[PDB]
Amino acid sequence: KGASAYLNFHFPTRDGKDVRLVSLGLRADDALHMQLQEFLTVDDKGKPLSETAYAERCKKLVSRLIIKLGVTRSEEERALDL
Amino acid sequence: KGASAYLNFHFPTRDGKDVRLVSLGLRADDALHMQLQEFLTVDDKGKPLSETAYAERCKKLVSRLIIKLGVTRSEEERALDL
Repeated sequence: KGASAYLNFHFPTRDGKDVRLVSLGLRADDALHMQLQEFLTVDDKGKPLSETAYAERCKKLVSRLIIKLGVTRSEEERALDL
Repeated sequence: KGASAYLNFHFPTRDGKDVRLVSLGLRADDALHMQLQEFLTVDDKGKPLSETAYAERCKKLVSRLIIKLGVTRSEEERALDL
């Protein structure tokens, strides 16, 4: 029951449209998520952002993202040295 | 059993470190994921990337990301008009 907000990461595709790479559900119990939600909705005066200010802030987020490729351990490597 | 690759999105935090916002598991059955994996590992000659080339490509990804905030429908709104 009820709705929630999502942070979606889109990337341009060869057909000139885009594709949604990953989605992040912003849980109300997560102070990071709510800081993100507030940042992308409200202008630190209560006032909902103009689409311009929203698009600017989305861009500003992007500009500070860091992308890292990570490989997890295999079960063989993670097994306890027993 | 076995390992897998992940695409991690980090963001800088007020303590001057960072936090991992979202992680994307790159499934071997997903041609998008494998195109991403190849892009971040290999230099279209077979040759594994230098850390420099890797960091450059990570940045290039970031530069073309589009972030959108999306709200899903509540159960009340999504209910069938029955």
